[PDB]
Parts: sequence; structure tokens; C-alpha cells
Amino acid sequence: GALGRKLLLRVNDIMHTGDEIPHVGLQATLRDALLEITRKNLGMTAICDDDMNIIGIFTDGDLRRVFDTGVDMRDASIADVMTRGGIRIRPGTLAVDALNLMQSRHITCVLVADGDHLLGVVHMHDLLRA
Amino acid sequence: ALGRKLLLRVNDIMHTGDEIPHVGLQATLRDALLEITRKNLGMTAICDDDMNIIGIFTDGDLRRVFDTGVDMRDASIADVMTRGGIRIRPGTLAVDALNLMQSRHITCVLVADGDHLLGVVHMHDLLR
Ligand SMILES: Nc1ccn([C@@H]2O[C@H](COP(=O)(O)O[C@@]3(C(=O)O)C[C@@H](O)[C@@H](O)[C@@H]([C@H](O)CO)O3)[C@@H](O)[C@H]2O)c(=O)n1
Ligand SMILES: Nc1ccn([C@@H]2O[C@H](COP(=O)(O)O[C@@]3(C(=O)O)C[C@@H](O)[C@@H](O)[C@@H]([C@H](O)CO)O3)[C@@H](O)[C@H]2O)c(=O)n1
Repeated sequence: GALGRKLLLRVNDIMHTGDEIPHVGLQATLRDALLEITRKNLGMTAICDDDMNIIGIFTDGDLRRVFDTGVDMRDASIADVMTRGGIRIRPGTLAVDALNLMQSRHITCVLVADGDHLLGVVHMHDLLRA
Repeated sequence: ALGRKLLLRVNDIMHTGDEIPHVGLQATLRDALLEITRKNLGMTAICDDDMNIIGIFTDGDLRRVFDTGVDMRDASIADVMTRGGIRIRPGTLAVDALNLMQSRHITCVLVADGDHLLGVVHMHDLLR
């Protein structure tokens, strides 16, 4: 009942915004990106330009995948290891459709955007709270 | 529909057998991450020869150890795993598994009888 009602909300009204958005710049180090991931507690970070347009994203899963090189990755830049672009939805998207997208793509956090402009982020956990 | 899927026991939806991610106590961190990738659930158990759970390791745990700045390439899983872990019984309802995952801030959970690993359920599994 409550979950069903929450899934009829627009993501605009449940997404993380402002300082709760994980994002770093294009010149960030991988360690910078990891700190941002840890602090914002969503398992991922965006990589944005100065206008808050999405350049890329990096998840905890991405770290596992890039770690599978023999070389020492500790001083890598984020620009070299990020996923370019990122899966996103419009702010009027219903939570149910965000869930369906996340299920079909096997991701747990989706960017909320107007074109390339990052407005917020929604995590699967957000769709089941409140 | 939503109400029915949420009322299933996790026994009926969990991954079992070869689909369970596990490595042994002597595995390397690289062995552990290979198993995580191969089984596609973002985590692995660490088990003894009787399939008893010693610990777990998740993609989040990799971030936490990597961000210590120590070179982790040659690490052993025994030195970086989380001992113990959160588990549920096979009769746990999907809705209760979801609430547990929410409360513990996790997206995948082991299904066990005591320490005996029976299966694993991902948040994705619960929401088909
Ligand atoms: N069945 C499980 C699953 C996980 N864990 C442990 O719970 C801690 C958190 O698990 P996580 O998967 O690493 O949790 C994260 C985290 O570690 O940051 C992942 C991250 O991508 C993001 O999803 C955040 C948000 O906090 C979600 O609320 O949550 C880890 O030490 C992990 O070993 C456990 O004991 N038993
Ligand atoms: N809004 C998003 C979110 C993620 N991604 C990209 O989609 C890929 C998958 O995201 P993930 O979070 O890394 O997905 C994982 C993965 O490793 O692919 C994480 C893992 O812990 C586990 O949750 C598995 C599922 O078990 C697979 O069903 O799913 C990554 O390259 C990520 O950059 C994206 O483009 N846009």
C-alpha cells in the first residue's frame, strides 16, 4: 500500500539534490572520486563539468572492474576510468518507471537530468523508504 | 502483483548451486574479485570446505580498502573480508528481506541455516 503509493511519486520529489549529490570534476583523481562516493553514501559518483553537465559516472562495481589490471591503479585519474555518459531519467519520471529501468539495466542508482544537466540522483533504497 | 511477489519466501527465488559466489579462506583478493565478477551479484562469500560462512566481501568493501592507500593487489581475502555478515533464513519473506536490506544499507544478502550457506538474494531478485 505505502510502497505502491511511493512508486507513483515523481523522482523529482524523492531524489537527492544539492550537497547530497555525489559529483567530482573532470580533473579529479580516482581517490578523490572514492572519497566522494563514501561521503554521499550512494555507491557511485557523477563526473560533471563546471555547468553541472554529466560527463560520466563511476560506481563501486566499476572499481572492481578497473582493478582487474596487473598495474598499480592508486594514482589513476577519474577521467581515465569513468564510464562515459550515464543512464538518466527526467525529473517527472514515476518512481515505478525508475525502478523498472534500474531492474532492466541491473543498476541500483540512476541520474536525474534535464538533457545533460544533472539535477539529482535516486537510489533503489530511496524508492523503498518513507 | 506487487503484493504477491513480496509475499514469496526467499527460498523460492534465491540463487543456489553454481550461481552462489564463494571462495575459500586461503583465496587471494584477486581470486575473490574474479568470483564476484563471474557470479554477477556484487559480492562473494568466504566459506570453509563445509560451505559454512566465514565472511563476506562486497564491491563497497573494495572501495573502503582501496581508499586506505595501501597497495591491495597482492592482498589475501582473509585479511580484508568482513567476518560474519548479515543473513536471512530461507523462509524469510521477500518483503522482510527488502526491509532488512533497507535497514542495513545493503543490496544483496546471504540465505543461511546457521553458518551453512544455502543461497543468495539480490535486491534485483526481489523486485521481479
Ligand atoms: N549480506 C551482507 C551484505 C553486506 N554486508 C556488509 O555491509 C557493509 C555494507 O555493504 P555494502 O554493499 O558495501 O554497502 C554500501 C556501502 O558500503 O556504501 C554499498 C554502496 O554501493 C551503497 O549502496 C551504500 C549506501 O549506504 C546504500 O544505503 O551501501 C559492508 O561491509 C558489507 O561487507 C554484510 O555484512 N552482509
Ligand atoms: N545511472 C547509472 C548507473 C550505472 N551505470 C553503469 O552501469 C554499469 C553497471 O552499474 P553497477 O552499479 O556497477 O552494476 C553492478 C555490476 O557490477 O554490473 C554492481 C554490482 O555490485 C551488482 O549489483 C551487479 C548486479 O548484480 C548485476 O545484476 O550490478 C557500470 O559500468 C556503471 O558505470 C550507468 O551508466 N548509469
